[PDB]
Amino acid sequence: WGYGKHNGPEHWHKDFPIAKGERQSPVDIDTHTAKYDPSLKPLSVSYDQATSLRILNNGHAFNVEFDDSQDKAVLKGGPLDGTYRLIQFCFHWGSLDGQGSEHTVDKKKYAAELHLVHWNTKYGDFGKAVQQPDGLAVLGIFLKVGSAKPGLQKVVDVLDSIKTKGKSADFTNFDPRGLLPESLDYWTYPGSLTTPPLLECVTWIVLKEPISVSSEQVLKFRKLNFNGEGEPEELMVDNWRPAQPLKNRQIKASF
Repeated sequence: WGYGKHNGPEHWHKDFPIAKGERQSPVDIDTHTAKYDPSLKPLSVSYDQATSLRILNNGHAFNVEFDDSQDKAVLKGGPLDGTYRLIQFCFHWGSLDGQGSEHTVDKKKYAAELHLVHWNTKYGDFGKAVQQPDGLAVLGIFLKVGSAKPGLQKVVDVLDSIKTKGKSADFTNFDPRGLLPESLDYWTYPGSLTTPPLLECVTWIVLKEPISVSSEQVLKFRKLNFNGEGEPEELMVDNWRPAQPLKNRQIKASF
C-alpha cells in the first residue's frame, strides 16, 4: 500500500477488508449535526515530562517516537476512561495548501493534520490495545498556513536527515506542548487508524482550533521521499486518506 494510483486508498480493501468496515476514519465533521454533550469533561494533557527518542521516515509519513515505558506523557479526561500514553505523533499533508488534512470540517480541508497517538495503559502495551475497541486515543490537530510555529521548527530542521524511506535520527528533548493550540475544545467519535491495518480501536478527539504554520515550514515537508535511497524520486505529498462514511455513528462536541 501507498497513496499512488495503483496502491492508493481505494485499493486497501483488498488486503485490509476492514477498510470498508463500520467505524472507519477519517470522516467529515458536520458542525451543524454534531451534538453538544454537556457530560463531556475537559481534556487533560500532561506532557511536561515527555521524552522523545527519534524521528523516522517509514515510507508513508515521518514519526516522532516517545518512551512509553512510564506515565510520562499522558492524555486523560474528555470522553476517555483511564490513562492513555503518548507513543508517537506523525503528520498528513498535501501537494498544495488546499489539501492534506484527513478529517474535514463542513467539507473544509486544511493544509495538514497532526496526530498524537496514545494507548490505554490498562492493556499493558501498544500491541494489545490495538486489539481493543477502546485501545487508542488519537488527538487530531489541524494546520493552516499563516505565521510560523516556533515549536515546530525543531522538527522542520531534522527532515534533511531522514529524506528517504528507512532513515531515522536521534530526536530527544522535543516538547510536544509546543504544538498545541490555545483551546482544547473538541469533537469526538469512535473510529479507526487512518492507515493499514486500519484497526477500529480509536477514540478520535479533533481539536476545533487549528495551529498556523508558515509556508516555508509546510514546504519542508513536501521535500520528503516515499522511496528509499537509490530508487527513483517520488515526493512525499498527499499521504492523506479520503473521508469515510459515518454510518450511524454520532459526532459529539465539548462546546
